[PDB]
Amino acid sequence: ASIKVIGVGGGGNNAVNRMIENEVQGVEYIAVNTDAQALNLSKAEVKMQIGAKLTRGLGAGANPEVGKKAAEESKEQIEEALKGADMVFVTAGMGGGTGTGAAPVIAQIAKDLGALTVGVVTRPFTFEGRKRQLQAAGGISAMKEAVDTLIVIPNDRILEIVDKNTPMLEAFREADNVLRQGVQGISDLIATPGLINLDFADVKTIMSNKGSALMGIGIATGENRAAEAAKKAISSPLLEAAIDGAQGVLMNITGGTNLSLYEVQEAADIVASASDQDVNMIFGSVINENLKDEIVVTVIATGF
Amino acid sequence: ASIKVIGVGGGGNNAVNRMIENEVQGVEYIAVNTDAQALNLSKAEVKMQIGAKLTRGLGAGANPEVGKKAAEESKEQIEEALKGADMVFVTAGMGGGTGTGAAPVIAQIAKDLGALTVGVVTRPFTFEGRKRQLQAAGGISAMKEAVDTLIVIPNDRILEIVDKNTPMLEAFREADNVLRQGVQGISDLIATPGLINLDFADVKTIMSNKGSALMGIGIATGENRAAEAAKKAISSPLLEAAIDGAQGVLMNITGGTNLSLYEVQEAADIVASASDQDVNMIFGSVINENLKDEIVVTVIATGF
Repeated sequence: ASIKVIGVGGGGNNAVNRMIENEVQGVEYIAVNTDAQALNLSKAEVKMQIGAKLTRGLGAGANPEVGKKAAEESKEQIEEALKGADMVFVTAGMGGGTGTGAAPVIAQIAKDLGALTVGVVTRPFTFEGRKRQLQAAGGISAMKEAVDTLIVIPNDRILEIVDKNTPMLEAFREADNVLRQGVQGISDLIATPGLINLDFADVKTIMSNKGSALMGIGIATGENRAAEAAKKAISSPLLEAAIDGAQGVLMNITGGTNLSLYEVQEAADIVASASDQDVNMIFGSVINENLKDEIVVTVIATGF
Repeated sequence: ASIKVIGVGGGGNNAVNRMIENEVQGVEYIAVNTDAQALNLSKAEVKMQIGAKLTRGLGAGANPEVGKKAAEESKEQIEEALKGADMVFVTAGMGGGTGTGAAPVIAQIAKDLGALTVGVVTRPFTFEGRKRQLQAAGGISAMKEAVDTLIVIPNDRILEIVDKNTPMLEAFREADNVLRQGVQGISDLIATPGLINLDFADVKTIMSNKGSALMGIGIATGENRAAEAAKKAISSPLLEAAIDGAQGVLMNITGGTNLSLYEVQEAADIVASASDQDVNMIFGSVINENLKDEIVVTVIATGF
């Protein structure tokens, strides 16, 4: 499949950088921004400055209507960058001017090109202030109408996972990495050979015109790791609701070379038992040799 | 010498990235910003978020007084990052909130630590608008009082050099690269073995408490290249004034392996003839093997 990951605005650009840094296979990267400096820091080969006439490379401020207009200014160039894609991941931090306003435009473009369009976006941390929070909710509504499936990750839940003395800059970097795992959790199953892959059509049945979706991540080491990562994924603080409310579930279990098929099934089993009995569930597994005795379960719940 | 290059705000962060990309030797990189996304895109090992309480990682807006206050919030951490430096290059695009306001604070910190403090900053392009232009001039005055030498590069002059159809995003990337060449033109002579190096004390005599400075860059290929690069450097559109107004001049001539000592002298000679008869002039040369038949002359004129 031709898969494109388009990172919109600061947060989205960082997610794309995290993916490049982690050598995610089988995807093309596009970095999009109204801020030319941010964009020139991007490791992506395709760097798309949007709303050059409107913003002059200076960014959108915090106004999402400016981000929207900048994307509208650059419709034709966004179209050209996305032509040929079978699947487009639109990734963004919601709350600011560019992500919140430009991401929904770009998602709708991807859709109008016939791509399976998956949004993977964050709600901002509470410490970013109340206006960012409200703007984000508006962007999330707008995104919902423009994508096939929209994964929303609340950044405040990251803080319930990480060390309480995690500095602000590292908290932001953790959110980039969650966005990365939301994209890569799906993509790797279609596009990276591992232990169990999925056909694009399986993923599509789960994501196509489904609306709201959630993500849980579970990490565990050593004995009982498969059961524990699974139980941790399905109870992840990242989950805004329980996965039994979902029409579809996708599970990715990623491990090192000691990951076994019976471990994958036992994770799958736990996830299936947690899901609706009439869920459509699919799952796969890939190997990352940097992992030793710890595995990672990522669960995407679609169609709430 | 312990040399630190501290890039402040978007433009400054990009300059530091350009240096890292070009494997500049013998310097430590610090990336500084109020915008946590930009900063997390930086390739520098030391990433310093300033004004975390004041700005929440959201940036300074376009208000330089916010950049100033953010730096003031983080004085202690800026001090800790700069301790031990013999020379500090503070690099920034002037015009916006963070560079314009934070850079002068950081320069004065470097000075109060005993560093030879060289500012290398740009005036913004006219297309960035009139307010950015005015703010920039204010920042440049503020910087002048805080550094030993302040190199100012007008971005609009880049446009007189590059192709008229150069896209906006690439114009910005060209300004980053000019800032890079202003830093690296000095640093390489002290810190990278080549054909003729300078002692730190020579450079210091030229830069210390000198105030305003200018830069010219000349590039030429093949026959007569040394004479031509030199004549092009001394007549560079980047120069806001003629170099004969300077108390000091530094020349760096960089070439591939066919660069000769007699070529270096003949460049030096041209630059000396263009300078005041009572200039203090110093010069050096280094080799970059990616250069074939083209050489690069960079001239820094100090003490106007």
